[PDB]
Order: sequence, then C-alpha cells, then structure tokens
Amino acid sequence: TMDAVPRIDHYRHTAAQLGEKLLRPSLAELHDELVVKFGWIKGVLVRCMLNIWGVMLFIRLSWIVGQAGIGLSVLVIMMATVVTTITGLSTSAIATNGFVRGGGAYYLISRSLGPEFGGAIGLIFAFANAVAVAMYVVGFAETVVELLKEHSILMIDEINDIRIIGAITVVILLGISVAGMEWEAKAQIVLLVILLLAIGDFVIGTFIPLESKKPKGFFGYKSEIFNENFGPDFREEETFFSVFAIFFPAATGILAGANISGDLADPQSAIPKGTLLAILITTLVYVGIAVSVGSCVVRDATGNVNDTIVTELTNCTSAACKLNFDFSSCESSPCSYGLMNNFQVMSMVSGFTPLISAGIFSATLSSALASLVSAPKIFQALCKDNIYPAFQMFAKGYGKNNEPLRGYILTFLIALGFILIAELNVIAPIISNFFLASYALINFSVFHASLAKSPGWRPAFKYYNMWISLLGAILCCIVMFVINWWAALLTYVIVLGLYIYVTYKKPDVNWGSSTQALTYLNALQHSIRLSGVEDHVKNFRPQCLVMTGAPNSRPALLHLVHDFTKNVGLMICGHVHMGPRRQAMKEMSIDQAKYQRWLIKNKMKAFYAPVHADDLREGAQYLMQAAGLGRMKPNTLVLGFKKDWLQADMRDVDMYINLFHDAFDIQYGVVVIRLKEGLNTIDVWWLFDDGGLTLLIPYLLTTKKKWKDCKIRVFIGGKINRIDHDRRAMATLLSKFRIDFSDIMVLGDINTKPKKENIIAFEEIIEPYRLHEDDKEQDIADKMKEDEPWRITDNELELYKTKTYRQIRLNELLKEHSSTANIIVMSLPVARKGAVSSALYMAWLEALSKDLPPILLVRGNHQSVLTFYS
Amino acid sequence: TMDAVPRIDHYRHTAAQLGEKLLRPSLAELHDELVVKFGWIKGVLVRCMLNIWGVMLFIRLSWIVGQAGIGLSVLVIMMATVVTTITGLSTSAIATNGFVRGGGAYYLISRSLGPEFGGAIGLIFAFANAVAVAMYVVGFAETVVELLKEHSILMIDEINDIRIIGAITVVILLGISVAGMEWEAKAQIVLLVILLLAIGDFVIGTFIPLESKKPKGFFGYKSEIFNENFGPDFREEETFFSVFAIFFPAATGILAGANISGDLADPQSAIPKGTLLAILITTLVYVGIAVSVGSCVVRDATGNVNDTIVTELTNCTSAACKLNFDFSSCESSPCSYGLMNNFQVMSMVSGFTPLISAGIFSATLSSALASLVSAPKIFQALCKDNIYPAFQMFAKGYGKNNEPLRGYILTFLIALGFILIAELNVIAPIISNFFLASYALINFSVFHASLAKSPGWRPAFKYYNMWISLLGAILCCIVMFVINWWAALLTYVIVLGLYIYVTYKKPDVNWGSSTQALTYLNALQHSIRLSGVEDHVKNFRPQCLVMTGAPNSRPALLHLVHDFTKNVGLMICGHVHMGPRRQAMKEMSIDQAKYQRWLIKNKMKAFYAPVHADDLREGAQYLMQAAGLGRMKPNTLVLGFKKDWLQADMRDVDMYINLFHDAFDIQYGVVVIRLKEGLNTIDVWWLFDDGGLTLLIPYLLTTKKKWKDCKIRVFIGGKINRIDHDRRAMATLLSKFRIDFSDIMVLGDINTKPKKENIIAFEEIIEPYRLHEDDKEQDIADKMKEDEPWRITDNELELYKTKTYRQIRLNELLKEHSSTANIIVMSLPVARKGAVSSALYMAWLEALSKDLPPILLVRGNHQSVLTFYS
Ligand SMILES: Cc1cccc(Nc2ccncc2S(=O)(=O)NC(=O)NC(C)C)c1
Ligand SMILES: Cc1cccc(Nc2ccncc2S(=O)(=O)NC(=O)NC(C)C)c1
Ligand SMILES: [Cl-]
Ligand SMILES: [Cl-]
Ligand code: NA
Ligand code: NA
Repeated sequence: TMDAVPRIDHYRHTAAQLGEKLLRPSLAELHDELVVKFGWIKGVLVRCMLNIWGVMLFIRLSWIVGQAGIGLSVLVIMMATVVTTITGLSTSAIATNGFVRGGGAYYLISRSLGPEFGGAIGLIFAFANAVAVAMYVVGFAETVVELLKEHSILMIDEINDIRIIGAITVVILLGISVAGMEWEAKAQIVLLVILLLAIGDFVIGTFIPLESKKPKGFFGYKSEIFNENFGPDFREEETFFSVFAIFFPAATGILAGANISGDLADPQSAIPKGTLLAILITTLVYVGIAVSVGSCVVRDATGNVNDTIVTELTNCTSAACKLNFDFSSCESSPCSYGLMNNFQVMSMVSGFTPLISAGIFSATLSSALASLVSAPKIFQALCKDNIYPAFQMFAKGYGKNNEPLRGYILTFLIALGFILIAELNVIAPIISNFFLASYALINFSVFHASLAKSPGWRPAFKYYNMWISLLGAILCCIVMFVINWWAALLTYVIVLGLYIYVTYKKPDVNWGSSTQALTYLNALQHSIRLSGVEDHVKNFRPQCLVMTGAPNSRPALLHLVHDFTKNVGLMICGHVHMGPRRQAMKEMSIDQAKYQRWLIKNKMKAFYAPVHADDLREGAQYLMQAAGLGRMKPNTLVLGFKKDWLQADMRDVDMYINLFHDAFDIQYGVVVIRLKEGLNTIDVWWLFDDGGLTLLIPYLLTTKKKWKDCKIRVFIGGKINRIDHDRRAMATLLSKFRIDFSDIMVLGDINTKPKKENIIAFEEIIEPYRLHEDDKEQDIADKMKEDEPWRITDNELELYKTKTYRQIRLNELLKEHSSTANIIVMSLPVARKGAVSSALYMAWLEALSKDLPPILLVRGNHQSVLTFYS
Repeated sequence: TMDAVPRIDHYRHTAAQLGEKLLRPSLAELHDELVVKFGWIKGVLVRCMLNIWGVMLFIRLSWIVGQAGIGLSVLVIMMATVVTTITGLSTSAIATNGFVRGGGAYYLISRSLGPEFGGAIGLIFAFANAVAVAMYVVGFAETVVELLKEHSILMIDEINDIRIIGAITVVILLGISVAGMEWEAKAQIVLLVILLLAIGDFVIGTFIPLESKKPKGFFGYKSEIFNENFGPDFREEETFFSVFAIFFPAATGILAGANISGDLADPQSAIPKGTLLAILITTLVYVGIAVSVGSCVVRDATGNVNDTIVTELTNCTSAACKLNFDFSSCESSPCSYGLMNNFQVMSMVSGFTPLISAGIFSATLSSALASLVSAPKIFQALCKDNIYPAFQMFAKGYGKNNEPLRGYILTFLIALGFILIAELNVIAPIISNFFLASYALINFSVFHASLAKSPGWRPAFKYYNMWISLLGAILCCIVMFVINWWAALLTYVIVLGLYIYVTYKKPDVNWGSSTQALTYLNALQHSIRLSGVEDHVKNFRPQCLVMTGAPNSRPALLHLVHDFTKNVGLMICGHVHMGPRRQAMKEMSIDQAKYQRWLIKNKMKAFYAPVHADDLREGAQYLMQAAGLGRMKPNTLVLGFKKDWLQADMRDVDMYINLFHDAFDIQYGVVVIRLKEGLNTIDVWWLFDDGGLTLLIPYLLTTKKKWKDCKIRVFIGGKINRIDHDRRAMATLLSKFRIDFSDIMVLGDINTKPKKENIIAFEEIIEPYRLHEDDKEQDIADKMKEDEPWRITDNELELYKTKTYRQIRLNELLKEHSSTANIIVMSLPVARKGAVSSALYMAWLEALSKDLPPILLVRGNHQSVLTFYS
C-alpha cells in the first residue's frame, strides 16, 4: 500500500541507523502525482549507598545524638531525608523522560532546562566532586594519623604525615580508577562489605556489656539511659540548627548512581529505584544507629577504675546512678569522655576495634573513589557539548568504553593540590553549598517542566508533583543558607555569573529545554489576554505590513519603518515566493530561518512572513487577509517606491497600483516610502484629513532617539486674505493633540498652474503610455482591453488636469520649501478605481515625489487616529 | 476636490457637536467607484492653598520646632514637600493629556489606568473628603470651646458643646455650599484674606519685643535662642519619625484645585501651575514660620513676673541666661510655657490676640468648605460612570451648572454623624492613609502610562520623569506605613478588595486605559521573544486551524478540538465570508467582535479569524498561507465531516476534497472530526506512521480532566503466525514514547474481502457518481471535464478495489471492536491527487466512518512528532 505501518526504526535516528528496512515514506510520495554496562544494583544502589555513608556513622553520630535528644536527632535525620527524597523523586522524574546518553545530573539538568543552567550546574558539580575526592582522602589520612598517634609510630609533624598519606592514597585511587570501570566496581563491593561488617560489629558489641567498659559510658541498653537521653541537652555554644547543619551533609551523595548514567545497562529504570532504595536504607541505618547509641551510653563519663562503682549512700538523681556510680558527678569538672566528649564511642561500644577502624577506612575510601570516578564523567559530558569552547579536549575517551583519562588526570591534580593544602575544614561548607545548589536546580528543573506544559514532558515516573519539587528547591536553598550563609551567597553569585556568561555566549545548541516551551506558552497566554481587549482611539498603534521580499534587499526602508514601529506597533515583513509549489516550499522553509535569524541578529523587532502565490498581488492579498494573530494584525500597508517603473513591464506597474487599490479596498492605510537606498527638521505636508496618521507617524519618529533633535514643522493649504485665521486654527488643533511643532506655514500657492517646463516634462514622461484615443478609431477599444488598462485615455487626461497640475505644483513647493528637511511626510494622492489608469497614477506619484529628501506619502484609513479627549 | 483639509471639526465629536460641514469624507467615498467657570487663580491656586493650610501653622508647628531643632524641622517640611511635589508633577502630567470632563483626581486616575483602580480610588477619596469635612468642623468646635472655656461660658459639659457647635457649623457650611459655586468662592477668598492677616499679625508681633511677654518664652528674635534651638531635643517619648508623621498631613491637600476640574475655565493649564504655585507658597510659608518661631522663643519657660528676671550673679551654665533668667531652671519641675509645653505660643507672640484665633477659624473652615465641595463632585463623577450600579442615584445635577445636590446632602449627613461621634483623634490616620493611597495611585498612573508606550500618552506637561513618579508612589506607600502601620494595612486591604470586586464585576466601559496598551505591549514583546526560539521535536505543539465558519454552529466539534489544544498549542477558528466586498467588510467587522466576545464568554482560548473570498477554497488558502504571527502559526487543518455530502452540490464536495489536497500540498497535518452535534476507553487505530500525531492527539486528550479516566487501547495491523512479536514491538515502542496504554490488539483481519452486503451497500451509495466509461464512448471524455472530476471512472474504481475493500473492512472492524469507545482515533486515508476522484475520496471517508462513536481521522505531516530521546 506504500503506507508504512508504525515501526520503531522510523523514529530511531540518533542512537542507531534506521537502514533500508526502516524508512517511513514522506507525505509527498503518498500525495505528489508522479563496552561495560552495569545493572541497577551494582551500578546505582551500591554507589549511592557508599557515597551517602561516611564518617558520620562512627564519629559525629554519637556526638549529635548526645548534644541533641534521641527524638530531636531522629527529627534531624528525617528532615534531611525529606530534602534528599524530594531531590531523588525529582531526579527520577527527570531521568524517566528519554534516553540519557551519558554525563550525569548535568545531562539531565541541561536536557531539561537549557544550556545556560546546564553548563553552570555542570561546572559547579564537577568542581564539587573534584574537591570532594581530596576532602575524603584528607579524612582517610586523618584517621590513619590518629591511629598511628595512638601508638608510638610517627614520621613527621601531624600535618606533613597527613599530606604524605593523602598523596599516596590519591595516587592509589587514581591508579584504581584508570584501571577500568569493573575494577572500581569490585573495589566498591569490597569496601561495602567491610563497612557492613563494621556496622554489624558495632550492633553486635552493643548487645554484649563487658564490665571493663563500665567506667566508660557504655552500659548495655538500660531503659534509664534511654529515658535520660531524650530532650536537647545542648552543652555548648550551639543549638538545634547547628546540629542540623552538622548532620545534613551526611544525607547527601544521592546522585552517585546517576553520575555514571553513560555506563548503566539501562537508565530510566536503574536510577530511580536504586537511588530511592539507597536513600531509604541509609536513613533507616542512621536512625537505628542513633537510637542504639542513645540507649547504651550516658552523656558524660569519667573513665576510671577508681571511680566509685559500688553505689554507696547517696542520691545523685541522674540516669547513671540508677545502675551504678561509674562515670558520675562531672557536672563541674571536664570529665574525660562520654556521649558528649568522646568521638570514638562507636569504636568502644563495638567488639573488634580494628573492625570499626577498617569500617571508617572503607567509608572514606568508597566516597573518595566514587567522587574521583564521577567528576571526570560530568566534565567530559559538559565538554562534548562545547558550552565552554576553551574546555574542548577533556572529552576524548580511550579504550572500548570511552573513559575520560584527561579528566581523570585533571581531577587527580585538583585533589592532590587541595590535599597539599591539607587544611580543608573551612572549604567543606562551600562544597556542601554546591551540592545543595545542584539539588535545587534539579527540583527547579522538574518544577519548570511541569510549569511549561510541553506535550513532550511525558515522564515515565509518577509521584513527582510539581509543587513538591518547588518546595524541595526552596528547602534546598534554605538549608544552603542555614549552613555558612556567606558560602551560600558565594555559590549563588558564582552560579549567577556563570549563567549570565553562558547566556551572553549564546552557544550553538538546541535540545528542547522547558525554557523554549515556556517562551511559547507565555506568548500564547499574553496573546489570548490581548484578544479580550477592546480597541480605543488613544490606544491605536501603527501595525505595519511592509512588502519588501527579502528584508535585506532595502535596508534603509526597513530601518525607517522600524523607527516608527520599534517598541510601538507591529511590523511584519511580507515576502511572496513564486514558481513551482514543490521547490517553493523548500525555498520558503530555508528563507524563513535565514531571514528570521538575520532580523534577530540586527535588532529588528519584525516578523518574517513568507508566502507562496503566482503573483505579488495574490500574495499581498493573502497577507492582508490572514496575517496576524487575534488583535495583533496589520492595519497599514507599507511599500517602497517602484524606482524602476520607467524601465519595467507595465504589468508590474499595474500590479503595484492594484496593490494600492486592494489596500484601500480592504480598509488599510497606505504608506509609500521613497528614499535613496544606495547610501534638523521634519516637514509634514498633510493637506487632507486621513484621520491623523500623517501626523501620528512623524510624532512617533520624534519619539525615538534617532530623531529626538528634529523639530516638526507643519505645512497646510489656505486662502489668501485668510492665512492668519487658518494658521491659528491649525495651531489650536495641534495644541489639542499635544503634538509639538516648531512652525506652521500656510500656503496659498497650491491650486495654481505650475510652470510650463514642468508640465512639458510630465507630458514627455507620460507620452509612451498614452493611448491617444482621438487619433484612433473605435478599434482603440481593443487596446484599452488588451494593452491596458495601462494606457492613459485622453478623456481622463483632460478630465483630471487639476490633479496632475496639483502634483506638479506640490513637487515645486516641496523643492522650494522642504528641500532641507531630514524627512518629508505628505498626503498620498488617492485615485478612484476605474477612473484613472495605473500608468497615470504612477506618474502622479513620480511627479510628486521626484528629487526630494526621504519622503513618506501617507494616506490613512480616514478613521480617527488622534484625539484630544482624555 | 472632495478631499477635506485638516480641520478641528472632524475630530471634535465626543465633547462637542460635529456640525453639518464638519464631516471628513470617508475613504470609500473617495476610492469606491461610482455655566460657571473659574480661572486658575480663583479656581486652583486659592483652593489648593486654603486646603493645604490647616491648624498646624498656629497650634503644632511651634511644638514641632521645639521638639526637633530648626534644621531638623526644616528637613521634615522639605521631605513632605518632596512627597507632595512629586505627586503634583504626576498630577499635572496626567491632567495635561486630554480634556478633563469633570470629577477630580478620580477622573484622571480612571481615564489613565482603568475602571478598577478608578472606582477603588474614587470611592476611597470621596469617603476621605466626606470624613475630613467632619474632622475640620470638629477642629473648629474645639477651638471655639477652648476660647469660651477661657472665659467660663460653657454649657452642657465640653464634648456635648463641641457636638452642638460642630453641628451648627456643618449646617451653615451645607447652606453655603448649596448656595452655589460663586458664593463658595467669595467665602474662600474672605477666609484666605483673614488667614493671611493672621500670618502677618504673627510676623509683625515677632518683631515687637515686649517685657510683658518676658515671663513667657518669647524674647524678641535673639541669636542665642537660635543657636540653642538649632539642635534636636526630642523630649518625652518622641522621635524624628514621630514628628515627621505628625507634620506630614500638613503637606497634604494639594488636589483641591484638581477636584474642581468640572468647573474650571481651562484645565490642563490651571491645574498644573496653580497646584505647583500652591505647593511652593505653602512650603515657603511653613519654613519661614518655623525658623521665625525657633529664633524668638526658648523651649522651656515658666511665666511669672515673681520669677527671676534680674539676671544677677548666677552660674546657670545653660544658655537661657544669655539675655535674662526669666522662665529658667525648671529642668526638674515641669514648666507651663515655652516651645515644648505651650501650643498657643503664636497667639502669645503675635500682636492683636483674637486675630490669631480668627485666622485659626478661617484655616479650619476653608478646609471643611473645600472638602464638602469636592467630595460630592468626585462621588457624582464616579456615579455617572456607573461603576457601582447601586449608586446611580447620586449622579443627578441641578441648576444651570450641574450641582450634585444629593451628593451634598449625603456628605453633610456623613459629616454630621462623624461629628456626633465627636472623638475623631483615632480616625485621622485612616484619612491620611487614604489620601496617601490616592497620591500613590496618581504616581503609579504616571509610571504605568510611561511603561506602556501607547502613542496616545502625549502629555502636554514635561518634567514628569517616570522613575521619579514611581519613586513618589513608593515614598507615598512608605510614608503611609510610617504613620499608623495598621491603618496602612487596612487601607491596602480595602483598596485590594474594591479592586477585586470591580475586576470581577467587569463594568461595561472603555476609556483606553494604560492597562490595555500594556497588555498589547506585553503580548508583542513575548511574541518577539518567541520568534527567536528554535524548533525541537520535544517542543512540538498541535497548532490547529479549525475550518468552522461561525464558531457556534457546531459546539461539540469546537469543544473536542479545544480539549487537546487548550493550554497546549494554538487554536484559530477560520471563517470565510463570501459576497460583495462592501457589505462583506461590515459583516466581518460585526462578526469579529460578536464571535470573539462569544468565545471569551465561553472560556475558549481560541482566535477568531475571518477572511473574505469568493469561495471556501481560496479563503482556506489565505488562512493556511498567512494566518499566524512568527512561530505561532498553524500546522494542522481541522475539518468537520461533511454530513450532507450525499445531498449537496458536488461542487461543494469537490471543494472539500480539494481543501484536503491543498492542506497536504502545504505540508499540513489533517484532522477530520466526525461526531453527532444534536445529541471508558480511547481506542487508537493508527495503522500508518504519520510521524506520531495520531498517537500524540489522544495522549493530550488523556492529559485533560475530562478524559483522565479513559485509558488508551491501541490497535495495529499484523501478520498471522507472528502476532506476539509485533505486539511486543508495539509495546516496546509505546514504552519508549512513555504513552500509557491499557491494551494492545494486533489484527490480522485487514486486507481481507469484507461482507458482500457491505460491498453492495458501498456500490449503491456510489452509484449516482460513476462516469461509466465502458457503457459510453469517447464522448464521455467531455463529461470528465464538465461534470468532473466528480464522476468516478471505471479504470480508477477497478484499479483501487483494494483501498475500497480496506475502508469497508476497517469500518467492519471498528464496529466490531471500538463500538464501545468514548472516542476513536484512526489513520486518515490519503488519496493521490489526480488519481482518485473527489466523490470516491468522499465515499471512502463515509465508508470508513459511519454508525460509530465520535471519531478523528488523523493524517500527520509525516515529520517526527514523538521522540524517545532526551
Ligand atoms: C565532600 C564533602 C564535603 C562536605 C561535607 C561532606 N560530608 C558528607 C557527604 C556525604 N556523605 C556523608 C558525609 S559525612 O557525614 O560528613 N561523612 C564523611 O565521611 N565526610 C568526610 C568529608 C569526612 C562531604
Ligand atoms: C482631614 C485630615 C485628616 C488627617 C490630617 C489632616 N491634617 C491636615 C491636612 C491638610 N492640611 C493640613 C493638615 S494639618 O497640618 O494637620 N492641619 C489641620 O488643621 N488639620 C485638621 C484636621 C485639624 C486633615
Ligand atoms: Cl550527590
Ligand atoms: Cl488632596
Ligand atoms: Na563513603
Ligand atoms: Na484650611
């Protein structure tokens, strides 16, 4: 049947080849008459879980649960979890749209809402990961240094030992990462097993209370300790929000699995479930460990065997005394340790202490490895789009699975430098702010997509309410402020600067962002609003349709039309295409884009309006009948003077004059512009009341900065002995309209016979098109029907001598008075259709406008365009 | 010449008679073939000066100067003058645009920025003036009560005497106001003369030092007092902002002259200059009096001759002794005189004593008279505007000059009630905030008019910078908050409530406000923005041109098309008008308004688009070639099934089919809707790949609240023995597009001969259109060019039997399967142009769709409309 059935091969044209077996027929033919890929578990779940988990489970979780209450600590965890889950829901929604080629969160953000935000967030996120690797390596070095300092071993000052260990660790991590994407997965699995072993060791040792640890804070699940550990016992210059700020970074790292989207077996399924499961499991483990530590250890303790453990005569109505006096009465002296003074509680409540030490080692190393892997991927994805041209390179992949070795080396260098600094406690909040900004950008991506009701939003993952996403972005910003407000300001400024730079760069890319859909929707909504507004005389605007063909053919005329339309009124540059329909469609499709881009590149607020018809008359008919939307429709027809009418087929001149006639018939106002295309005052000779357009146009000219210094001087026609009366009337009328005029000149020389020379010149010019009916018999009635109506009938030439003499005399007056004007505006002669031939009308116009400064012959609708009523 | 020269009579038609000869010729006729008025001084200057001056020049200015030094008091006056001068500049700008028919600031505000704000501000301002009448009368009563209590002539308490005196004065003022406008002006002049006499008396007395007043603070213009008082004191619980709030109401009252616009000889010349002169003179007098009082009286004093006045040896480091010791050394014991404890200081520092009291009487009475005059004016103007229908009563005018007698009575009643309350100290801030809100609305009117760039702005008064006006409105809001913050919140709430009520009432009025111009400018700017956005498959929208004629003939089809276009994509209702051009233009002009209003009233976000042409074919050509603006152009022709084609001239059917053909030639998509107009699943039978529109339309259908429950079930064609493979392929394709489907059905019964009965029925239906070439001879070729291309040839009928049987069998299948669907979407058969006659195409469509639920035959553009990439 030649009509192809729906087939995936038809739509598959970017990630594969359709081939000969799949090719949808075009409408014309029917019409025209004749590599490593990971699963969701090992690719998203494990990476997300390992990135989320860190030293908080073994260092600060006990301190947080002590400073705050069990209930308040659980609340802090839950609120951080809200912020991360909302972010994860938004990420899954943005990832279940189409095929994600690679990159990571940068790819999702860019393909969602445009290269500007995409590049800003991509650079920020890549830098954040490149510095996070160094921070995690520094944490590992700190843990190793503390472990060796607890013994006698040491090489150099603590800082230098930290630097050495960090450098060795970073070198090893870079080697492992360069080894490949499978070795890294094996190492991640090993580290996860070790960390789970450490967690289980802590939980097992919390169930075995050894008396030797009694002088410590550990007691072994005593309900009295639990009841005493509620409430916010803040023993410092800190508060609830300080604890929240300290803990929240422990909820981050939820985008690790989506950072390697270019290596997943199948995104759109692995990312959502993997990320959500990782968030759930990590939050559950955090809550469990918080409660466990809060039900075993007392806040304060003075570890000492000599400490009274016999519970002699006393009351000391605290939780500790409820079972024994061990680690009691340090409310005045700074007792050694406890749930609020020792950060190794997890290492003591546990069993095998080196098991917990290895758990911390794995927690830091897994995060470092994940960051080192993820940052180069984002950088290479952002570089492959050439958003920052200098960053070209750092995008070449090596081996079967394209791996950014150059990005790997760059991340290694950045991490090594930041480790060489070795003092990173002041930079962590900036990195946290960067991550929070990325989360907020993802949430805003989802919200923007839901706001712009693009039919192609079509996300495969539900449970992504737009309002929840907006609330999540707001919460991300608020949490960003809650910790290191000045860091938040710095990140905001950096993001805004990058966004502005990218917007000004205007990169050559087009992805289908929600920004374009929202632009269309905004235009549609505003047009629909405007369609319900009644038109008023004082709200009239010149809405011009300029017949120019190619808008670049005559630039002076286009600029002039722009002057009195730019920012006030509509401007449609109409172009008529002629020839066969087939090639005409392709030519119009090319020209539309070419000329719209040309206009936008020259600051012309005009609309290109191509049209295909047999002749210019029919195309202009199309435009004057249909061009426009609702109330934004042309009311004025603008033409340029047919400067070549003298040497041109009379059919073209007839078409020009017929354009005039159809413009008048359709109740349009006609503006004919005659100026020298090759490349003071404004004189307005408006002698017939067209409704005011002749005055409105030059006033709008004066409203612009190009004609601000030009003063309007008016010319009118009067009767001798009555000059002053008419001048006063014109001055009063102009004052009522509030149009400033430098001078008013009343001329009685109109209606007088022009000179003999000018009449002779007009006759000589008009001779070739004269019919000369008198010199011929009735046979001439065939020329008037075949070689006509171009021919000028002697009857009309004698019946309209007044108008011809008026045109010649008016040209004389214009030359004598307005020769020094910057622009002339004059009433456009109107010829009744059927009474005057096209050739005679063209000759009238040519005689009127010949050899003068830029001139505009204006004939308005005759509907009132000005008013003096408020 | 029948062309009329410019003349004021053509444009003078709304506020004056046009006349016989005052009628410009219409473009068709030339182209078609064939009592008491006041001047600016007595009307604006005097009223503004008398309203601005209150009891602050004799009661509170001295206390203010005492509380804050000379410099700080001068600063307060200057800042209040900034707020008022900005307001006055905006008022002059808004009043020098057109002829101000009547009313006051209400008329200017309404004619500037729309009936909503106009009515809100008018009601609030009228109420403010009415209440101010009572407040000024209460001030007069208080002054008289104090004067008579100084001599113990009070009767029936004090408040109960204030009530009686105020009632008598209000009755007298009402009588004077009813007496006419000239008598009020004479009384105003008399009061002004008295007040100037009082001011001059104070200034003269300040130069006549008298030892009698030595016990009082007055000393005689001594420098030492000036240096002492040049600095702030701010005694008691007083602050700079508190004194500024106390003083600022003194600067108000600048709109008294503009409130009399309906009785001025020449507004646009009297209001601006008069108001500015009033502001200047009042501020100058205020500054002079403040400085003079600060240079002649000490802040503290104790008036007694027995007190120490010798100035003998005494340390008294304070500067009060610089000239004498009279009225000194009460820094601990409260004093009874001075610039901080006595308010009658002016009366004491003057010459004749009762003349100051007379000046106070005049100041308090002139403001009351002005308010009682102005409030009815504004109320009558806003009532003649008929913005609140219940208030149409208070619009009648009496006498030669329309005088709102009912408004006068209502204002008198309101003032009498508020005087009967007699305790207005708590209501003054409300009135001040109302006045400030009016000032802010005037400034925002000027700013909004400058924002929208309508050519009709054209204000005759310069010096009105838009940013200055916006700053003035902001300052007015801030000042109104500064004093009585809760009063400011209450006034804001009242203004917003009135604005919402007026917006929802939708009054039937059109004045060409700045809001409409801004709507147009916003739409144009958004369209210009959208014109620069590149096109992407992800952002494709269905932009439909529905050929419906009158948009109310078939409501069901319009609803159906609007369901999948509202909020997503454009919708243009195209109507073609035939007949003579002259009458056609008027018909289209009326129809455009009628149908746009009908659409907006019916909640259709569509655009009515009428064209004039001699046949539907070329009108649709106009629409498909030119309709739209920039990137908001249609790409899908929507047609209703010709249900009468069986009984209708075959020229109409040929035009319909050629509409199809031209739609395809212009590479448009085509949607044909067949549904019953007189009186839950969506079945998509898309069998040919059109690019995806057949699938994209029903999805958008399911995207709306009216089709949320319906589930999409798909039907495709397949080969027997491989049904499951094709079903899996279709399921995968739909999942990649993210279009939810309840079921997929693969049909092998296509391309099979339908029932004999159905073929016989099709033949019977098609019988009276066959060319019967075999039965006839070569002469039949004439019918192919005279009765054709309607006639169905025998060659085509025999050569396209497969397609006809396909249509019949497809209708059988749809009746068998989709008979219970809420809507059906099917692939529209495409007939090669020149190969199939129009009648056979129509019969194909009829056979395909009949005895079915609502159906959409969709033939997409064959360009990809869906994508599974991101
Ligand atoms: C890079 C960076 C910057 C700022 C804060 C964090 N913290 C995070 C982040 C994600 N998951 C857990 C944590 S954590 O709870 O602090 N555990 C942890 O081992 N942090 C190490 C840096 C010592 C990480
Ligand atoms: C109706 C009203 C409400 C609130 C404040 C004012 N004050 C104004 C207004 C205009 N010019 C001067 C003043 S004034 O300086 O306060 N003098 C004065 O006599 N006010 C009298 C009410 C006693 C007026
Ligand atoms: Cl992350
Ligand atoms: Cl006022
Ligand atoms: Na980790
Ligand atoms: Na007054």
